[PDB]
Amino acid sequence: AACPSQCSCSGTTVDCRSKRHASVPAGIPTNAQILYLHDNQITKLEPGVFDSLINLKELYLGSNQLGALPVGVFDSLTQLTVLDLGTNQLTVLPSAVFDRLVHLKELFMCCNKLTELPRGIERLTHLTHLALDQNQLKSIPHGAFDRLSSLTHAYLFGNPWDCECRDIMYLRNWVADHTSIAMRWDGKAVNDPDSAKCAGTNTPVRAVTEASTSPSKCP
Ligand SMILES: CC(=O)N[C@@H]1[C@@H](O)[C@H](O[C@@H]2O[C@H](CO)[C@H](O)[C@H](O)[C@H]2O[C@@H]2O[C@@H](C)[C@@H](O)[C@@H](O)[C@@H]2O)[C@@H](CO)O[C@@H]1O
Repeated sequence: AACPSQCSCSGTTVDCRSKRHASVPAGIPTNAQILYLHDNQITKLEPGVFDSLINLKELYLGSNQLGALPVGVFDSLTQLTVLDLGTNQLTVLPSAVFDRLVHLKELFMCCNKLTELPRGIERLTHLTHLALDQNQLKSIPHGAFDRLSSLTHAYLFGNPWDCECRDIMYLRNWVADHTSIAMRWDGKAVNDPDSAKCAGTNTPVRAVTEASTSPSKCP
């Protein structure tokens, strides 16, 4: 199998994990279906880097040093079912970055510096797994999970949820109403609807009473 240096390839799998890559390898085989780039030292993605990988189904970019995604970086990846961006340095994502990714089933974004739910995620109707843990989220916009009707795993822990602000009630009610899909991480997925906790009080978000919140406490 054609294969870049410091990767191992078999079939349509290109495995470049844990090989000290400082950049995405050149010449990634265009027939690739699974691409492991996780646990490297990749500090950026060049615009258009994945444009040729039209058959790609799974892309793992976790545990790198990414601070941004190029506009349209995943647009060619219409067959993509798994995307892992966890453990990077992402702050804000391009608004349209998920617009062509309706086939996506698993989207992992823990352990970044996200302060809002990225735009577009609410339209990814096929998601079964969505990981937002250990970011800087304070709330979830009203209705944002309403069409994610296939979800089985939602990771929301490790965020400083602002339980004083009335905007938290959407998430409060959502967690309360979907207890079976709220997951914590004990080195594995463990169902725990108390795992999303209020900033400061470290009380469960789902237990928050409407009356304890206020629409005047929403910076
Ligand atoms: C290629 C691959 O499978 N990578 C996985 C990676 O996604 C895992 O990260 C965990 O993902 C889940 C969602 O499925 C939760 O978001 C976990 O919090 C997350 O783990 C976090 O990152 C890892 C690297 C550790 O630091 C962990 O302690 C954090 O909570 C990891 C889990 O080990 O396996 C992979 O590398």
